[PDB]
Amino acid sequence: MLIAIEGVDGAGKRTLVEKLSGAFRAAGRSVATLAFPRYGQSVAADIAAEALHGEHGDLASSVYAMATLFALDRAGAVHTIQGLCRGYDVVILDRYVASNAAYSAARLHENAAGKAAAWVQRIEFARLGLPKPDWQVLLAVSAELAGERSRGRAQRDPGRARDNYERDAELQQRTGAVYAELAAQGWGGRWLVVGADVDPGRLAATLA
Amino acid sequence: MLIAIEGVDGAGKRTLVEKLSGAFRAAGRSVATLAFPRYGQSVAADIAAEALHGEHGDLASSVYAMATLFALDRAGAVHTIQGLCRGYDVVILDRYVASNAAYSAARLHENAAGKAAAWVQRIEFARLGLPKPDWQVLLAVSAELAGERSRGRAQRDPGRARDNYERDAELQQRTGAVYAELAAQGWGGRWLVVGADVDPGRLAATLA
Ligand SMILES: Cc1cn([C@H]2C[C@H](O)[C@@H](COP(=O)(O)O)O2)c(=O)[nH]c1=O
Ligand SMILES: Cc1cn([C@H]2C[C@H](O)[C@@H](COP(=O)(O)O)O2)c(=O)[nH]c1=O
Ligand SMILES: [Mg+2]
Ligand SMILES: [Mg+2]
Repeated sequence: MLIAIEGVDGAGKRTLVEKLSGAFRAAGRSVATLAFPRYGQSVAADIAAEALHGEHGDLASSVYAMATLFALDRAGAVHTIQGLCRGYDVVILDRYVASNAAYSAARLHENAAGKAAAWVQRIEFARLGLPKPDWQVLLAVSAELAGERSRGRAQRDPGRARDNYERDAELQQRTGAVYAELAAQGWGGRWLVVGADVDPGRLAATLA
Repeated sequence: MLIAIEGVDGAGKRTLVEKLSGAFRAAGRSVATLAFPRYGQSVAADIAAEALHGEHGDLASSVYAMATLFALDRAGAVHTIQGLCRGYDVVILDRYVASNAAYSAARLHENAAGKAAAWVQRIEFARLGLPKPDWQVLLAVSAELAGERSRGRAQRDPGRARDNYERDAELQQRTGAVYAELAAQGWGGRWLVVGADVDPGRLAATLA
């Protein structure tokens, strides 16, 4: 079973992955996790991150260039994902293809039924062959609270300063809205919308 | 020995590679060739090409995004290049790293000592580990004649319509000028500047 955890920056995805993995293991299932972007393991992922921190000329100014880099990062992980799915009972991803649809549409002020989301579908699932997730869990949180978490992280960790997307409050708001639409539309597969107070044990039961 | 053939679009590079390969083989040396972008064998190369033909939103509008895609294409060929160099006496490339420096600098109206060329050096040779060529042969041709060849190709081949770069006469002119500077500076290694009437036999002897 392939599960992807989605949501805006600072929504609490990393923590939910930890809790969810614990719940599944407590139920006797083997779990493997992977986070995108694969910082350090992908040139594409690293250049993308660096561009969001002000490097690489005009790269970050292109919405499709950024989307392509994140897609190329995942392209390099296709075999790894397939291998994990046949080796473990559950594979949980901290961000996946939907992140590209949500952020790209939001940067272009488009909705889930727009051009960018359709492009992501065509490129990542059909062309690159990335498997569609069995479940996509949207950790919905107020744009205000998520932004507060991102700012707090930068304050206590010099290695986690905010990037261009995180500094854009309006973009984060629009991204959250597109995510809600993607979930309602069942984009890329079935979705579940949860809040910060979701119970890991029952969520795992729902996904199982 | 690693040799890269450089020059603007329609300069006659593909033909020179054929003639040069023949000369080396006539001298008893084993030869292997590779052309960049690796159309069909690289997602990065294909998306780059498609962007130059009007697809993928705002991707082509970013100079660094295009450069990154061509660099990622080469990154996926590092092992292939190293393998060919230890398996054959001579390895000839139809375009290599210098193409990225020349075209990127030209799109930004910069010279060979500018920011873009320096970025290509840092990213491709140092960071990606691409081997520096023993020789880089600049097939210098009048911008007018090269443009005529590109237009003629599109006229007789529906599968070879010109792309955004080829349709930009001024860009082609500036690229030729940056190439001349790169050669004079010995950027990335030693260069040889030749014309359309260069003798394949003697050129091969010079490179040998
Ligand atoms: C994985 C992924 C992330 N992003 C984003 C959202 C984040 O603001 C930024 C880096 O992700 P991160 O916050 O998970 O480290 O890039 C995309 O736009 N597309 C993608 O496919
Ligand atoms: C290989 C390569 C090509 N290019 C260009 C020059 C050509 O106009 C275009 C496609 O190359 P081609 O003419 O050899 O098919 O992309 C770069 O800008 N950087 C590179 O690294
Ligand atoms: Mg982030
Ligand atoms: Mg061309």
